[PDB]
Amino acid sequence: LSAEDKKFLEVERALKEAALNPLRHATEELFGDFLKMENITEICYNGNKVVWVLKNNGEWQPFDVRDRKAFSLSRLMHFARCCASFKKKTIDNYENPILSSNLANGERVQIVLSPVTVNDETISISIRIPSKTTYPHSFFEEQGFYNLLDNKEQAISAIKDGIAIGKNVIVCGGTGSGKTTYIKSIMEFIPKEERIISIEDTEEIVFKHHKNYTQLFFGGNITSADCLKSCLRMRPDRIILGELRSSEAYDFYNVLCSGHKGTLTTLHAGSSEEAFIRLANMSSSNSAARNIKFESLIEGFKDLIDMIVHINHHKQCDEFYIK
Amino acid sequence: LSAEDKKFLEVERALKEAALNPLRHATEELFGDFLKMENITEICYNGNKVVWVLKNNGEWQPFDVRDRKAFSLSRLMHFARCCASFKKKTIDNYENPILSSNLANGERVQIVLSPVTVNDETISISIRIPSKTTYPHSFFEEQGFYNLLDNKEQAISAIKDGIAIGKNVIVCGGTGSGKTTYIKSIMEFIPKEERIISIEDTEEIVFKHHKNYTQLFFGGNITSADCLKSCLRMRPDRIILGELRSSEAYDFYNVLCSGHKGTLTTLHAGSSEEAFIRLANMSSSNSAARNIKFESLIEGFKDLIDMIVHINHHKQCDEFYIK
Amino acid sequence: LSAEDKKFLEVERALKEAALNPLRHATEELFGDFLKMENITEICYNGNKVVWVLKNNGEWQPFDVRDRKAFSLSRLMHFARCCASFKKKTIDNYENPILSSNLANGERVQIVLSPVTVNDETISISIRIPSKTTYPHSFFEEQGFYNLLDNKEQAISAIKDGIAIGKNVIVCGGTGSGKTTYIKSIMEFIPKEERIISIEDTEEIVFKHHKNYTQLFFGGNITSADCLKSCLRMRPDRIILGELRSSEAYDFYNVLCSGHKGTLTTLHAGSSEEAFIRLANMSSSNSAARNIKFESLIEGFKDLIDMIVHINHHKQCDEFYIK
Amino acid sequence: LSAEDKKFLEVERALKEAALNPLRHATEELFGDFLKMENITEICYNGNKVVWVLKNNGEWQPFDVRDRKAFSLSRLMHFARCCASFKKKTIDNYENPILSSNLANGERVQIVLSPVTVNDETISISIRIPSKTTYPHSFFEEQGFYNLLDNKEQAISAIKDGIAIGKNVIVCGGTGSGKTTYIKSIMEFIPKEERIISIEDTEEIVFKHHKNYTQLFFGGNITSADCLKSCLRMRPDRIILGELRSSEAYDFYNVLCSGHKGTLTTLHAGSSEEAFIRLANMSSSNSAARNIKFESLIEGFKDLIDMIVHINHHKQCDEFYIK
Amino acid sequence: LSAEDKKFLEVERALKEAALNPLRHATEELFGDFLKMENITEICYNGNKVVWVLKNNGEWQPFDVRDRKAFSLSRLMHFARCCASFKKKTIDNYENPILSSNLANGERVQIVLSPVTVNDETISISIRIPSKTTYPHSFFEEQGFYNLLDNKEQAISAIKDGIAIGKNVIVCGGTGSGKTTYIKSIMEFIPKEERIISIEDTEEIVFKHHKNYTQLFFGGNITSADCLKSCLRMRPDRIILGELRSSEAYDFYNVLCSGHKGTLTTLHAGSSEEAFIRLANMSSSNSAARNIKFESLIEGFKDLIDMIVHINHHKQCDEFYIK
Amino acid sequence: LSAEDKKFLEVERALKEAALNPLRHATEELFGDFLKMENITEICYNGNKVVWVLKNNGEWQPFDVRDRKAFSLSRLMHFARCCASFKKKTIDNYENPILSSNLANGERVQIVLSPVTVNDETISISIRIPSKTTYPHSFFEEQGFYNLLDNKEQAISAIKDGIAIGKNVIVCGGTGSGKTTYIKSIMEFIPKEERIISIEDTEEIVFKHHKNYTQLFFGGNITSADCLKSCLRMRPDRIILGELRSSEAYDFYNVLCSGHKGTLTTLHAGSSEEAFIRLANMSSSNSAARNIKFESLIEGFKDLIDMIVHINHHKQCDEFYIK
Ligand SMILES: Nc1ncnc2c1ncn2[C@@H]1O[C@H](COP(=O)(O)OP(=O)(O)OP(O)(O)=S)[C@@H](O)[C@H]1O
Ligand SMILES: Nc1ncnc2c1ncn2[C@@H]1O[C@H](COP(=O)(O)OP(=O)(O)OP(O)(O)=S)[C@@H](O)[C@H]1O
Ligand SMILES: Nc1ncnc2c1ncn2[C@@H]1O[C@H](COP(=O)(O)OP(=O)(O)OP(O)(O)=S)[C@@H](O)[C@H]1O
Ligand SMILES: [Mg+2]
Ligand SMILES: [Mg+2]
Ligand SMILES: [Mg+2]
Repeated sequence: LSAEDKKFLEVERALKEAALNPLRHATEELFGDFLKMENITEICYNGNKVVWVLKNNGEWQPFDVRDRKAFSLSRLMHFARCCASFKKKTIDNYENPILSSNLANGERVQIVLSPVTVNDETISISIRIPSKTTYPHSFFEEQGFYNLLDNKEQAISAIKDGIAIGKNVIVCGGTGSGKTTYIKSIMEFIPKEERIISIEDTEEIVFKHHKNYTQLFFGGNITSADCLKSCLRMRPDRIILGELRSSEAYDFYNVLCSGHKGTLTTLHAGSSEEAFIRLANMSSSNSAARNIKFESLIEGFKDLIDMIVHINHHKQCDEFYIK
Repeated sequence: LSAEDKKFLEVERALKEAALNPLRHATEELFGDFLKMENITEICYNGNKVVWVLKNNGEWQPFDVRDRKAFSLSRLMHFARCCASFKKKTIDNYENPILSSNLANGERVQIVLSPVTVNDETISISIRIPSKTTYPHSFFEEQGFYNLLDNKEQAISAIKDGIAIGKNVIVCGGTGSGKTTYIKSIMEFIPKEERIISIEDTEEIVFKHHKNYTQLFFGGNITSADCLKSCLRMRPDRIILGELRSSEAYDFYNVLCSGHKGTLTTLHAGSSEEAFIRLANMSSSNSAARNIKFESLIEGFKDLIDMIVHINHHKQCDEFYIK
Repeated sequence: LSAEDKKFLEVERALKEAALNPLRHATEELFGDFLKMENITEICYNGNKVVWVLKNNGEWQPFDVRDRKAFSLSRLMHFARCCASFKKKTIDNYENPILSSNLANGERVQIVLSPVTVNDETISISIRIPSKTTYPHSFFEEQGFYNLLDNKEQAISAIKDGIAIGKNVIVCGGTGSGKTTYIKSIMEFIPKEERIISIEDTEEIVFKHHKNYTQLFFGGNITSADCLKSCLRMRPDRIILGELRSSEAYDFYNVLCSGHKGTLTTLHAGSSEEAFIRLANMSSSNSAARNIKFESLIEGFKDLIDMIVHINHHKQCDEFYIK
Repeated sequence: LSAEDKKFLEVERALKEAALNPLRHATEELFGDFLKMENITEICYNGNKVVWVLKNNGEWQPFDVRDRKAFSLSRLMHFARCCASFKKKTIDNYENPILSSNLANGERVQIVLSPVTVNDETISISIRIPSKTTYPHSFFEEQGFYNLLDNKEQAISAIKDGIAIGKNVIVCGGTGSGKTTYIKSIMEFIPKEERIISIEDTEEIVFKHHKNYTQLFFGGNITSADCLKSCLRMRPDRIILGELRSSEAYDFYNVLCSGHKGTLTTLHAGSSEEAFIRLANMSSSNSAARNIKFESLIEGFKDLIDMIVHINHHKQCDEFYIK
Repeated sequence: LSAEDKKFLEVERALKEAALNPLRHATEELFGDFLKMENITEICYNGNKVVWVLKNNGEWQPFDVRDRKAFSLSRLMHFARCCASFKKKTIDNYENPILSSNLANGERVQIVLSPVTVNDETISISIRIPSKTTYPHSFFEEQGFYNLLDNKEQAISAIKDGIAIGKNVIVCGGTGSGKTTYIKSIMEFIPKEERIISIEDTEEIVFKHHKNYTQLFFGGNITSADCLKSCLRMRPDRIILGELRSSEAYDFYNVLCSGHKGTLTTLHAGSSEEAFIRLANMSSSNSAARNIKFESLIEGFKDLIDMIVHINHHKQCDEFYIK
Repeated sequence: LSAEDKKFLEVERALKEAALNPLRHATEELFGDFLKMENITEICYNGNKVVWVLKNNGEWQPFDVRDRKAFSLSRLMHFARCCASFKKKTIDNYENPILSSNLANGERVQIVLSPVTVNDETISISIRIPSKTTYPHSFFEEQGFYNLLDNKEQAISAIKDGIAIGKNVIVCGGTGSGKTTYIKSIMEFIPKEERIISIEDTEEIVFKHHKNYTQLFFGGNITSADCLKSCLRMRPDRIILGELRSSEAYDFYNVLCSGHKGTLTTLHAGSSEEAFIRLANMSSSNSAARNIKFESLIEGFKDLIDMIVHINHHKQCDEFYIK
C-alpha cells in the first residue's frame, strides 16, 4: 500500500513541499536557534536588531542579532513572503501590511510591516510556541496547582470524577496561562473507550490514553464552526474544542442544549462569571442568535456548564466554579 | 404497465445506476464486512488503518485492516469521490475537504480530508447505520423501558392512549438513544385508518399497520421545510417528522398553532425542559420568527406539546413529561 | 356583442384551451371516476397502485388500479407535466420534484416525485375537492351544528344578527372541517343590497342572495395581498376572505384598524385563543409589522374581531367566542 | 403672454392631449351617462352587463347595459388600456391584470381582469366620484351633523374656534363617510390671510375663502411624502393633507413634533382611539421610525393631535375627541 | 498675489460665472423688485399671476403681475431651469417636477411644476429670504423679547453669562420665528478670543466680534454631518450649528457626550420638552444609533443641553428652560 | 546588512521620497516658521491672510502673512494637493472639497475648500501639533496636577501603584487637555520587563523605560480595530491604545471581558460617568454588539475599568474615579 500511497501523494506532496522548503530554510535561518530553546512560549522581533523570547517562567530574554545576515531587511522579507504564500496569502506594504500565518511545523506567526510599524526598517514578527509537552495531572498537583483553593480536595476530586462522568468543563485564563496544558493532563480521566474528536487551530492536543479518536483543524476557508459542525456528524463521545472562538460560540450553546456528553474547552476569560458573559457575547455575534435575548444566553450557559477552572498568570488555579 | 414503466425509467435508471454502481463496489469493497454486522450503530475510520465499530450495547470495537487493499490512500479516495458525485457534490483537499453524503442504500456518511485531518495520510470516514429493525412496543415494556419511571402504568397507558387520540408527542435524547426506534413501535396505537405522512432524511420509518400513507425525503436542493410544507398540502391525519431540525423548527410551531392533529417527532434534547428551549431556539432562527418574543415561543411550545419522552444513554425512559 | 366578444377572446382562448385540453384528457383519464364521486373531500395517490379517497364522513376508501393504463409511470408523468405547464410551472426529478398546481376545473393538486418520494416508481398525487354544494343555514341547525354549545340560542341568534350588522367574524378549525361551507350558508343574513367582494384561491363561494358583487382570485404572480389591496379599492360593503393566509395577515389588521364593516374569513386554528395567536404570528411575518410589538398585535386583533366560531373534526361548533 | 404661453405649452399639450382624447371618448362612450348622475359616490361594473351606481344616500342602483356596444369585451378593453397608458401603466391578462389609474378629469379607477376576475369575460371596473360640491358649515349644522353629540354646542364652537387658532385636527371615518366634505366646509374658519398648502391625490379641496394658497398632487413617481416634504419648504400657514396615507405617516409626526401650526387631515379610522393606533402603525412602517418604541408613537400622537372628529356611515358626527 | 490668484481662479470663475449670469438676469428679471423689499421673509408664486410676499410683521402682501413678460410660462421655465443647472440638478414635468435649489446670492428656492401643481399653467415658486440684518442683543431686550417670562432678569442674565461660559444652548421655534437672528445677537457674549466654526446651509451668521473663525457650508454631495465631522477636526472653541437637521442629529449627541464646550444651535421645535423629543427622533434615524434605547437618547440630551430658548410666532421668548 | 538594506529599501524609498519631498518644501514654505514655534498645539489658516496659532497656555495668537508668496491661492493649492497625494487621496472643488491627511512628519491636517468654505478664495487649513515632549510624572505633581483633588495622596499613589499592577485606566477630557502627555509620564510605573504594544494614529508615545515593545499605526486602508486585533496576536503585557475611537470601541470591551492585563487609553469624555456612556455608545456602533443590551454595556465597562482620570481645560485633574 505504501508504494501506491506514495505515488498517490506524490503530486500534492511535491506542490506542498515546494512551498514548505523555502519556508523551512528561512525559518531555520532566522529563528532556528530560538525555536530550539526549551520552555519558551513566544519569540518576538521588533525590527530593532534584537530578538525577545518569553520563557515559561514569564521572563523576557533579549538576544542581540546586530551581526547576523538572517536579519537583513531583505532576508526578513523573504521569510515574511514565505509565510504568506505558505498559507496562501500575500504580504506587502500597501493593502496587506499585517499578516497572520504559520511556520512549517504549525506555530502561529504574526507579521507586521510599514506603514503599520513605526518606519520602513521595522519588521515586527511574533511567533507563538504551542504546547509541546504533556505533564501528568499528578505533576500539576505536585506543583501545587490547586493550592490557592480552599476546596482543595473537593476540587482535585471534582475534576477527576467530573470529567470521568462527562461533565462540560471550561478551562479559562489569560494567554499562555497553561490552559491547554491543563486540559491535556486531565484527559487521563476519560474512559479509554471514549471516541474523542478535537477541534484545534494548531496540533497541540495529544492522545496518550485514547486509541479511538480524530483530530480536526480549521484555518483559511474552513472555519472553526465547520469543524464543530462536522464533529457532530462523526459520532463523538467527547468533544475537545481547542478554544471557544466566536464562530463555534453559538453552535456550542445549541450543542449544550441538546444535552451533549463530555465537552471540554479552553477560553480567554478572567474568571467564572466573566466566562459566562464571554460566552453570551460570542454567541450573540452569530446571526442565528439574532432573536435570542442576551440575558437569556448567560442564563443558558449557566445551566449547561458544569464546572469552570480559571488559572492566574502564575499558572495556578485561583477559582474552581462548580454546578 | 411494467413493460412501459421500464422503458420509461430506463433513462433515469441508467444515469443513476451509472453513478451508484461505482459507489456500490467501493462501499462493498471497503466497509462491506462491517455493514453486514448485526446491532451496530456507527462505522468510523480514523485513517490509521483501524476500523472502529460502535455496537448497540454502546461498546466500541476496533478491527485491524493494515493488510487490506481497500484501505489504500487511493482506494479510499476513489470511494470518497464516489460519495461526493453520488449526491452531486465534490470532495478535494482545498475548498471541499469536508463532505457529507450517503451510501448506495441511504446511510449518512461523513468524510474528512487534509488539511482538515491531522495529515495527508489521514482520511476520516464516519458511517451511521439507520434504524433497520422494528421491535413491537411490548418488546420495549419487557426490556423495562418505563422501569425508571415512578408513573410506570400511567406512562405506559398515556403513550398508548394519547397517541391513539392524536396528541403531539416528542421523543428526545442523545444520538443513538433509540428514539427513531421508540416512535416506530408506538405507531401501533394509531388507528389503521389514519393517513400518515413522514418527513425523513433516511428511510427508517416502516409502516407495519398502515396502508394509507406516504413518505417524504429531504436532501440537497429540497429542504426539510419543503417537505413539511408539501406535507400540509397532502391531507395528513398524522405527521411523523423524522426529527425536528431547524428549518421545520418554526413551521412546526405554526402547525401546532393551527391545532393540528397527531404529531410525533424525535429531537436532540437532554430533557423536557430542554426540548422546550431547544424548540424556541430553532424557531427563532427562522426569519418569520424575527418579530416574535423568544420567551413567547417557549410558552408557545409549552401549550401545544402534549407529552415528551426522554431516553438516557442506556436506552431507557428517564422522563415522561405530560400535559 | 357575443360575435365580437368571441373573435376578441379567440386568441387567448386558443392559447389557454391548447394547454387545458391535454390536461383535461389526462385528468379525465386518471382521476375521472373518482372526481365523479359524491361527498368526497380528497383524492390521494401514493404511487402504489391504489387510489385513496377521503369521504365527507371522514372515512378513507381505497381503490385498486393495478390493472389500469392511466396509472403507468409514463401515463402518470404526462398528467403531472400537464399540471405544471397549466399553471406555468415545471415538474421534474431534479430541481422541481415537488409541485403545486390545479386541474382544469380549479381543484388544488399536490404532486411529489423522486428523489422526494421513497423511490423512482412512486408518484404521489393529492387532489383537494373544493366546497361544491351550498346547504342553507337551517340545514346546519337541523344537523345540530350548535348542539355542543350551551349558549345554543344565543349563538344561533348571534351569528344571524351579528352578520346582519356587519361584525367581523372568523370561522376556524382543521382542514375540511366545513368552515367554507359554514360561511357560505350564513351569507344568507347579509342584506341583499350589500356589494360583496371575495378573495379566493379556488372559486368556492357562491352568491345566492347577492346581485351586486365581485370575485377575486390570487395565484402565481398575483398574491393574496394584491387581491385584498385591490379589494379595498373596489368599494366593498362586505369582504369575504376565503382564508387568511399570511400575506393578507397584516394588511387584514390595518383593515380592521380603519374600522371596516363586515369581514368574514376562515382560518386554520384550533380555537378562539389560538386564532388570536395565529393572527399575530402571520402579521409579524410582514415587514410592515417589523416595528410593532407582538403582544401588541394579539391585543389588537382581540379588540377588532367581533366573534369567532370554531368547528371540531366532526363538523360541529364547539366554541362560539363573542365580543 | 398667452400667445407665447400657448406656443410654449404646445408640445406638452399635444402629447398629453394625444393620450387624453382616446380616453375621453372611451370614458364618455361607456360611463358617460353615469358620470352625469348627481349625488353618486361610486360607479362599479362587475363584467356581467350591469352597472351598479352607489348614491350619496348609501343606496346601490343597478342599470342594465345588455344592449350597448360600449360594453363589449373589446370596447371595454380599449377603455381599459386607455386608462393604463394615460397614467403610463400597462394592463394585460398576465403580469398586469390588476390596474389603478384615473379618468380624464381625475377620478380614481380600479380595473381587474382575468385571471384575477372569475372568468375571461369578466372585466371589473370601479370608479370613485370625488367630492365635487361644497356645502357651507352651516349646512352641516342644519342637517344635524352634531346632533348625536351631547356636547353639541361645545363641539360646534370647538371646531369653529379651534380651527381659527390653528389646532391640529383629524377627521376620520369610513369610505365616503363625508370627511373630505366636512373639512372643506370648516375651512371657512381659517383666517383668509393664511397661506394654505394642500396635498391631494385628486383635486377635491376648493379654496373659497383663501387667495394665497397652492395645491400639491402625488401619483406615480411622486409620492405623498414628497409633496409634504416640499410643502414644508413652501412656507405654509396651514397644511391640508388630503388624507394620511402611510408615507406621510411618520413625516407627519415629526411635523407635529416641531410644533407646526394648523394641520387638518382626513383618515380611515373607526374612532378617536382607533385613529391614534392607526397613526402609530403607519409611522412604524417608515424606516426612520425603526428605532422608536411603538407605544411611544401613540403617546406621541396623543400629545400633538388637538381634536378628532369621527363620522359614522350615516354622515353624522358620533365622536368629538378634544384635547 | 492677486494677479496670480486671478489667473488661478480664472478657470473656475469662468465656469461658475457662465451659469450664474443666466440665473442672475432671470432672477433680476422676475423677482428683482421683490428681493429689493425690506423686512420680508418669503416670496411665493402660485402660478396664478400674483406674487405673494410675507413681511417680518407676519403679513402677506399680494402683488399683481398679470402684465409682465417675466411671468410667461416660458420666461418662468427659463428661470426654473437656471435654478436646477446652477445647483447641478434637473427640473422637468416627468421625473423631476419638484425642485430645491438656490439663487445667485444664496436664498433657498422651492419650485414645483405639473403634474404636481394643479395644472400645466401653474408654476409654484417659493423663495426663503435669509437673515440679512444683525440687531444687537440690547435691541431684543428693548423690543421686549424676554417680557413674557417671569424669570425676566434671571433669563436675560442666564443667556449672557451662560453663553460666556460656553454652555450648550438651543434656540427653537417655528419657521421665521427669529431664531437665527436671536443666536446672532447673543454671540456678543462669547469671548472674542474663541475660535468659532459654523455649519450653515446659507451664509447667514455674521462674525462682528470674532476675528478667529471659519464658516462651513453643506449642500449637494457634501452633507451636514460632513461639515460637523470636519468641524471637530478644525479645533473649534465654539460650534454654531445653523440648525440641527437629522444627519448631525446623532453626531451632535456624541459631541455632547465627549463634553464639548460652547454649542449653540437653532431647531424646529414647539418647546423645550418638544426639542428633547425632537432630538431623540433625529438621532434614532442614524444607523449608529440602531442599538441605543430611544428613551435613552432623550435622557441623554436632557443631561447635556444646558439651556433652551423657545420663540413664539410673535417673535418673543415664551419659554426659557435651564439646567 | 545596511548595504543590502539600502538597496532593498531603494525602490520603496524612491517612490515615497518622490511624493514626500514635494510636500516637505510646500510644508516648509508655508507653515515652516510656525511649526518651529515651541509649546503650540494647533496651526490654523482661515484663508484670510492670517495664521492663527494656539499655544499650550490656551491662547490664540494671529500672525499676518498678507505679504508672503507661500499664501497665494495657487501656492496654497499646491501644498493642499501635496497633502492629498501623500496619503493617496484627492482634493478638489467638487466631490473632494474636504480633506484629512498628514504632513511629512505625521501631524494631522484638515483642509477645506470651496464650495464648503465661504468663497473661492478661502482655503481653510487646520494643523494639529502632536505631543512632542515628555515631562516626568513628578513634573505633573509639581505643577499641581492632583491639586484640585481632595484624595490628593490617595490619587497620586493609586495611579502609581495601580498602573504598576496593570489596572485598566482611562485618561479622558477635552482636546489638547494633556491626556496623551499624562499617560506618557505615568508609564514610568510599568515594570520595565513588560512587553508593550501601542496603537496610535500619529507617533506620539515614547518608550523611555521599556526596551521590549512595538508600535502600531492605523490609517487609510488599515483600521484602528485592525491594529488592536493584530495587537492581541503579538503577546502584549500592556496595551496602550492611543485613544478609543469607535472601531476598537467594542473589541476593547471583549478584551476587557477576557480579563486582560494593563490597559491604558485616552478618550474624549467630559467625565467618569460620561466616559462610561461614551464607551457603551461606541461599542453599540459595532454590528457584533447588535444583540447586546445598551444598558448592559455600560454596566459591562463599569465592572472592567479600574480607574478613570479626567482633566479640565486648565490641564488639571478634576476627577479621579477608582474601583
Ligand atoms: N504547570 C506547568 N508547569 C510548567 N510549565 C507549564 C505548566 N502549565 C503550562 N506550562 C507551559 O505553558 C506553555 C503552554 O501554555 P498553554 O497552556 O498553551 O497556554 P495558553 O494559556 O493556553 O495560551 P493560548 O493563548 O490559550 S493559545 C508551555 O510552554 C508549557 O510548558
Ligand atoms: N354540515 C355539513 N354536512 C355534510 N357535509 C358537510 C358539512 N359542512 C361541510 N361539509 C362537507 O365538507 C366539504 C367542504 O369542507 P370545507 O368547508 O371546504 O373544509 P375546510 O375545512 O374549509 O378546508 P380548507 O383546508 O379550509 S380548504 C364538502 O365536501 C362538504 O359537502
Ligand atoms: N426681534 C426682531 N425684530 C424684527 N424683525 C426680526 C426680529 N427677529 C427676527 N426678525 C426678522 O426675521 C427674519 C429672520 O428670521 P430667522 O431668525 O431666520 O427665522 P427662522 O425662524 O430662523 O427660520 P428657519 O426656518 O429657521 S430658516 C428677518 O427678516 C428678520 O429681520
Ligand atoms: Mg491553548
Ligand atoms: Mg375552505
Ligand atoms: Mg434660521
